[PDB]
Amino acid sequence: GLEKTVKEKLSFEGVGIHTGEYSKLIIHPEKEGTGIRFFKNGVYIPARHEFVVHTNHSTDLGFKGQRIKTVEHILSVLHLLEITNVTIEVIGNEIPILDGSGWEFYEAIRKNILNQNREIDYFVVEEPIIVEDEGRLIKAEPSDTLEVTYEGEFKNFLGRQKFTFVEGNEEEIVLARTFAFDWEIEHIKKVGLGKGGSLKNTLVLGKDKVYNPEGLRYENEPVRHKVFDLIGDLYLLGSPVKGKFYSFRGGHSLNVKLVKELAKKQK
Amino acid sequence: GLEKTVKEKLSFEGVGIHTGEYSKLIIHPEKEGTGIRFFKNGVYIPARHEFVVHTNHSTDLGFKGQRIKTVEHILSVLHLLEITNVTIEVIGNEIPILDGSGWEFYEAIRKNILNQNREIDYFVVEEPIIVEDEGRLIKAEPSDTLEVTYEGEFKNFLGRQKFTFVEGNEEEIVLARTFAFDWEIEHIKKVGLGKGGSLKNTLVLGKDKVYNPEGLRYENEPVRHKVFDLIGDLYLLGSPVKGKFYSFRGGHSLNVKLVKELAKKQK
Ligand SMILES: CCCCCCCOc1cccc(C(=O)O)c1
Ligand SMILES: CCCCCCCOc1cccc(C(=O)O)c1
Ligand SMILES: [Cl-]
Ligand SMILES: [Zn+2]
Ligand SMILES: [Zn+2]
Ligand SMILES: [Zn+2]
Ligand SMILES: [Zn+2]
Ligand SMILES: [Zn+2]
Repeated sequence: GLEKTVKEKLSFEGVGIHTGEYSKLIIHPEKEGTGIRFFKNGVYIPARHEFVVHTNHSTDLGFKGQRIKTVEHILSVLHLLEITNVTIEVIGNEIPILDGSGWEFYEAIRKNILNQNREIDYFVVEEPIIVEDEGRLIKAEPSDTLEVTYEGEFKNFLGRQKFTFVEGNEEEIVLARTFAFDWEIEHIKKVGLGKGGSLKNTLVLGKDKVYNPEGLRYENEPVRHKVFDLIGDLYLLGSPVKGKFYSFRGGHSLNVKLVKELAKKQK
Repeated sequence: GLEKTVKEKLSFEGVGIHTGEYSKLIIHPEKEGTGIRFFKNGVYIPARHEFVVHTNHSTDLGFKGQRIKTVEHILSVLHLLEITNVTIEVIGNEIPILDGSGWEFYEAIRKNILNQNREIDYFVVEEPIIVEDEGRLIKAEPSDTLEVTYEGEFKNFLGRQKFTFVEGNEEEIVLARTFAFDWEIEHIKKVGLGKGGSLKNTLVLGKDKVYNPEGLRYENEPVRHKVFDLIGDLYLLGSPVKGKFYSFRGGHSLNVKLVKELAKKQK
């Protein structure tokens, strides 16, 4: 397809799920070939793997002393809509989490796409590749269309779940919310994170219960969310991706590791 | 002691722990013999047991179609400081929870006490009384000073703990925050409550862990808070109380039941 940008600037504000501080982003249009980049305190941070500075509990980008936490969701939405040229100005030190999914981002951006003149130069997976890490594993291989499957093995009532995204089913994942198990909340808060978390932006699961009064949007919302996360991290390759991926218990760390190795192979 | 009121209007505001709505209080000075009462939408609601309408998860009052939720903390502070004549005007449906303790209420009211021209007519427990409820038990008996002990038998790391308040040690209980076990969060939310709860106003305990990063102010903060709640519920007797109390696993429901039976015996 053609490269895209936004008809007019779009802005979102709220709290960062980790910083707990006010956060707001403004998406501005950019000419062809610009790519996706963030702007914070005078510094431009390209949405690329080389600028990753943290992958525990979120994917954070940094450059010249300026860091932006949790870019996975806004990037996932941009990847799914194939938005290729925009400048995301950031107020605060993290992207607003909103309700924990990509819904608000998706609905707003979707109705404001602007086709540009230049066919997209996709990052095409050319050969099979596999990165592993303590049971966790992610595999990628050639495909004319983006296809992402996430398989989880949970230690709670969820047990083993599996979900697969294919082009055209964007709406099956942009609603999946961020999630966390009660037994990991203590740790997250202890290490200086999750300061903005709440039942309003996070699905909290117990060994055999869902804390949120609204329950799950889908019986497999967690794995749908993981697919969403992976699509966001994959966009750090620099351009829309075309390949088939299968992630088994993967996380941001493994996702980024995969992205870096795919990049080395000069696809 | 002499009856007391505040020197001038005092105001407080914030989210209610249950309604999740923003509320505001205005404590108005009153003359001798007025008593403690709330005021909402033109209606006066005496801080007395006959007006209790709910005791699950909070003590709520109502009269003529006007309801005010969670009056136990402000009433406890007023009881401890012996404020006997004031009108608590509430713009909203619940008393602000603030940090979950009585600290802010205590600090402000304590610096604005106005002794009045009348000796307090204390509610004096005349004879021993006991109220029970499936394992839970509260005992009351004659005493020249207000003495309140609470014993908890918790199903988590807290185990069996005990705490005793005696006159003069007010500062040992006005800081103890509201608490709840993680296993009851799901329930509270599903029954339309705790809409304004968070780790900022609630101490969340697990089977053997404290979720809040700040931890506990006291190894027995929970029983201290239970003592604080009971002293608040006892003020529903209509006037400062003189008696020795022992509560084993009590809650608002059992507290109010004790108050009602004590009032019947006109003890
Ligand atoms: C891997 C992503 C982890 C995101 C952690 C979000 C923090 O969890 C919470 C849930 C509910 C309430 C609170 C609170 O502080 O009241 C915090
Ligand atoms: C004694 C009655 C207490 C009622 C409050 C229950 C505590 O609720 C929460 C705690 C932490 C986070 C949340 C949230 O919604 O993120 C809600
Ligand atoms: Cl209930
Ligand atoms: Zn701007
Ligand atoms: Zn961690
Ligand atoms: Zn995510
Ligand atoms: Zn209940
Ligand atoms: Zn309380």
